[PDB]
Amino acid sequence: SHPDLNKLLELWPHIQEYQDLALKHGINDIFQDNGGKLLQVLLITGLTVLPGREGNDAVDNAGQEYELKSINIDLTKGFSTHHHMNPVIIAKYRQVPWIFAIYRGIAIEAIYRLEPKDLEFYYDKWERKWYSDGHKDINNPKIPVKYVMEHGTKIY
Amino acid sequence: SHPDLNKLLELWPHIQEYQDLALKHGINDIFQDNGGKLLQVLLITGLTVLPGREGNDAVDNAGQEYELKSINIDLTKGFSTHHHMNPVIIAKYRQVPWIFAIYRGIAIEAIYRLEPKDLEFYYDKWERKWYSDGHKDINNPKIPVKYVMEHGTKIY
Ligand SMILES: [Mg+2]
Ligand SMILES: [Mg+2]
Repeated sequence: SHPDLNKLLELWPHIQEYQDLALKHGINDIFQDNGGKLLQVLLITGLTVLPGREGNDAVDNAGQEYELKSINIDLTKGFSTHHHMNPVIIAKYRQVPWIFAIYRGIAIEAIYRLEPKDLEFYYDKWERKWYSDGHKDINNPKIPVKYVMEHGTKIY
Repeated sequence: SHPDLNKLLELWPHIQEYQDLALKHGINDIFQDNGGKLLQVLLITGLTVLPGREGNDAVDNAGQEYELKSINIDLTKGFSTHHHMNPVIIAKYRQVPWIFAIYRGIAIEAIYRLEPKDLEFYYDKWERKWYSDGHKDINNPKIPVKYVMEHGTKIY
């Protein structure tokens, strides 16, 4: 018997509880694909995760679907969007608001929401580009956190 | 009503405390690559995880390096090894004992240990096949959970 194993005995009851709660909200393994993270935003925002692959993310009770980006303010300063961006992708992203999650570690610090118009400045640009470069795709253009803090609504 | 959120806030301090525990043992994110699972193995077992290189996965305080393998008994039933198996990789293997972590969900279920002599059976079989196949790298052969249980010393 030692210090840590006592910490595992002590803490584990709650961890199993956190996982149970994660299953109810559709997340099998909190220790895998940032499940332990995606859940905070879900619980914090009353949203529901959509299966599929990597198209539309969450959806509320009203059925309004959402796009959902996450960032670790300790490591990055812009959100990923799509490594292969063309006018079809952009055509889809301009129909649903995006939920931006800002984590510092595994802990959530803030959450903003940009409406389709609030990202328009980026859509019309990434599109005018796709043409100029000669029908060439953009490799994961990034939206600056500064941009989202100044344009979106802070939900958390 | 805010049923589940209030719950999240209730469980989080222990989750955070659990994350701190993991960092001490060189795991930056519990919600990544089974961060919260490998920890159970490290605390119960007392092993230290070796960085990306150094081949072997863990070591103890005595300096004994080990090969650490894990599986979700819910999903798979045989531990993977190496996708490019060959006499050189096998040579790497014969040198150290293997720790076998059997997970059932986000929680360990049992932990076993094999001495090279115990995997001797599988190494020879592979080496021979690598050759009789005209020098071909065996694609990730596996070890049945039934074997490690019949032949290994249960540490947990
Ligand atoms: Mg998306
Ligand atoms: Mg290997």
